[PDB]
Amino acid sequence: VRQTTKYWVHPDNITELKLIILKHLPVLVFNTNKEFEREDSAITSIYFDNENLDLYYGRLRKDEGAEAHRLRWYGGMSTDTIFVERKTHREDWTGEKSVKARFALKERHVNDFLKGKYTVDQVFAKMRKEGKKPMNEIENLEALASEIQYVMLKKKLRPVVRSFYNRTAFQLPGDARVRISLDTELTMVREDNFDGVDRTHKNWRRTDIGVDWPFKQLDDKDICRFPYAVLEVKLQTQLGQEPPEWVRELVGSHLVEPVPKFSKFIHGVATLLNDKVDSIPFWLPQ
Ligand SMILES: [Mn+2]
Ligand code: NA
Repeated sequence: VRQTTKYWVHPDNITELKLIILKHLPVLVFNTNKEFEREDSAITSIYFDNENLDLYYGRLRKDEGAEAHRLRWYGGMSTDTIFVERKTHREDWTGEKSVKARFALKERHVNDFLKGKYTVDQVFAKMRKEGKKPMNEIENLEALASEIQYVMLKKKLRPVVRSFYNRTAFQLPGDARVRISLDTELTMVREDNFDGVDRTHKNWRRTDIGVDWPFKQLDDKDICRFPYAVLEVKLQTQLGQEPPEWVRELVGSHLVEPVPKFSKFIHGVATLLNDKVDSIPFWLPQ
């Protein structure tokens, strides 16, 4: 039985919270000399929606099967691998869950793929020729890309909001019973053209910013700098036990404020496009 919960952490409690967590878990690193640079912690996602904000309202209401679509990259602007991600809301007898699916795309193919000029077959031609990944897994990836490309074209999606943050991952590899992520420098940026300003110049992302937080070059109206860190806890507790004593104590501690349905996508749209949306998540006024 796996649970996921989200919390806001005041800047005054970030360090104290870090010290607690690191008592129990390692931090993941991705360079072999175990050294890291500022940009290594960067995660950037470009969320797509259409002008009616269909996907936003779907996610807000938690419609069954409501999709969010985002193009994400890790690290700095030299990163060439772009993950095309689809997150799907599920509900049934057992309760709720989130289903994530993605496939990887070279940056230079992104625009062409989103316009349906670069086909899914063309997208995976090199992967098939290689013969490294099993055929069925490839077929299932292709099916995902076709579904995503279809919705992007059918629903006329375009870039709407960017989320940026630095993420620390606390995790003892080979033990997913407990996984914790702390997100700082959380920022949402406008990518839409709803006020007539062609922010991306028809690219899939703005190019007038990189990962250079705090992004002082942005107009005030194009950016929301989030005051708190966001803590996410991913539990896999072996039935029928309870979560570890240190985890349960933490979440209930004054250090963190639970915000059940929090979503960077929803927060960004509602804050940045506040005059446009007709419904607002419940962590915001009305
Ligand atoms: Mn999350
Ligand atoms: Na490229």
